[PDB]
Amino acid sequence: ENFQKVEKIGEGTYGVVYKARNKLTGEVVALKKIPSTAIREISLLKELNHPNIVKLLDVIHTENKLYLVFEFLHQDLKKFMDASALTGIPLPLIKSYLFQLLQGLAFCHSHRVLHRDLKPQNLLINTEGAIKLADFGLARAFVTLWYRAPEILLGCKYYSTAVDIWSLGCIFAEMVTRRALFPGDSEIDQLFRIFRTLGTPDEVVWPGVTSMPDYKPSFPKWARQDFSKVVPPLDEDGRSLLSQMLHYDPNKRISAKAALAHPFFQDVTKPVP
Ligand SMILES: c1ccc2[nH]c(-n3ccnc3)nc2c1
Repeated sequence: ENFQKVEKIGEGTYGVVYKARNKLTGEVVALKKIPSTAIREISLLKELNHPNIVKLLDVIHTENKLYLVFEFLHQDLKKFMDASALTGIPLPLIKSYLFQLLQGLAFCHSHRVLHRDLKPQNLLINTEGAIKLADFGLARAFVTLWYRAPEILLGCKYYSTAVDIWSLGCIFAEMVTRRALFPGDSEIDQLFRIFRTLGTPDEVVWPGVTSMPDYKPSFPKWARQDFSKVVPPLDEDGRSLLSQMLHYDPNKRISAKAALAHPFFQDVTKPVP
C-alpha cells in the first residue's frame, strides 16, 4: 500500500524483488517480498551498517507476509562483467572492488555474521565506484553452486566465515579471467571441478577432511594444477592472495582482515567504472 511497484528487478531464492517508490517519502527502494525466529534474525540485521553492505531500511511483517526494504543500486557485478566481456575490467577497478568487499566482510565477520551465499548477482555497484554486499545474513534466517566452499559441499553443518572468503576468491578470479572458476552443474561436479584444479584434498593439506559427512575414499585423486594456468595474467601478488583465499582447510584460509594487509593492495585506488 505504501509503495508504488516500478519494475520487477528480479527473483532471488527468497522471492520477488521490485524496484519501488515509497509514497510517504518519495524514496526509491528495492522491495523484496519473501516463523518467529526468522523475523528476529532478520531484524537484528537492520543494525548491521557499513558502506559496503547494502542497507536494510525496513522489515514489514504484515498480512502475514514479509517485505524487506533495501537501499536500491542500479547495477550488479554480474551484469557489469557480461558487458565488459570483450574488453575485461581493468585491474585497478578489480583491485578496488575486492578491497571494498573485503572491508565489508571483515566488518560483518567481526560481528559473527556470515553471508553464506555470495555471488556476482549479490554484489551491487553504483556510479561512484562503490560495491556492496546484498542479501547478507538472509541465508541463516530462512540456484548456483559455483561459489560454494568445499566444506559446505562435503556436508559440514558448522561452517565458518571462511566460506565467504572462498566465494570472494571465486568471484575475484572470474573478474580477472572473465569466466567462472568452477562452473559446476551438480554438487559432485562442483566438488570434482575444484579437485581437478586444486587437487583432491587429503589429510596432508586438510586435517579431518576424510571424516567429513560426504567425503568418499573413492573420490578420484587429481593433482594440483599451477595457479598461473588458472588466472593468467594476474601478477604474483594477486595469485598469492587468491591461493590463500582458496586454501582447502577453512582454518588456514586467509581471513578478510588479514587479506586487507596483503601487498596486492599496496597501490590500491578507487577508480570510477
Ligand atoms: C537492492 C537490493 C537488491 C537489488 N538488485 C538490484 N539490481 C539487480 C539488477 N539491477 C539492479 N538492485 C538492488 C538494490
